[PDB]
Amino acid sequence: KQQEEEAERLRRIQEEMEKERKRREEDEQRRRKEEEERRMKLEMEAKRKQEEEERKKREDDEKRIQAE
Repeated sequence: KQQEEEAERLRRIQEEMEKERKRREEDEQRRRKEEEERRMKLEMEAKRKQEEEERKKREDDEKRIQAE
């Protein structure tokens, strides 16, 4: 048991923690990206829904053109 030996042990522990911290950061970034992608998909669906509503309105206007 020596102070120098302890320091070496302490150094290894610090390195392991850094790797874990990096992994967490990477995971967080992935989660953020995933959330962004999901939001984009939701927005895209909304746009389609809006487009569909407009199409129905346009169709209705045409029908009353001559009573088809």
